[PDB]
Amino acid sequence: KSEALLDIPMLEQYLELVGPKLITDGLAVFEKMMPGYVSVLESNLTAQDKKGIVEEGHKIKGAAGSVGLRHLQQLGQQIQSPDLPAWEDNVGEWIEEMKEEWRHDVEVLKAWVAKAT
Ligand SMILES: [Zn+2]
Repeated sequence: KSEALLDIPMLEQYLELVGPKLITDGLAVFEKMMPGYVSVLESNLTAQDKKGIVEEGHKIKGAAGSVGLRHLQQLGQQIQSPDLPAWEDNVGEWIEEMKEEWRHDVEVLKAWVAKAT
């Protein structure tokens, strides 16, 4: 769903204040960097490197939010929050979930910008 995976209001504002090119430009940079980010999370997880997990989750949180991918930003926030009581149990699922869905979320943003312009 659009309203659920994307930050629609922020996106519509950017279309007006900046235009779609810088969005599609960011998207393209996001898409090429994600593979290495997920890998790093995956590796920090298996090595039981908490600080490492939290560092990469923050990085992805920042990157996703800049392009309006609200849902991925929300996952990165959880991954970077070890004060959450269920962090220990759930961090593995959040990372896997991110792994399986990031490309899909990117395809939804792309369709939206294409329709929105
Ligand atoms: Zn998800």
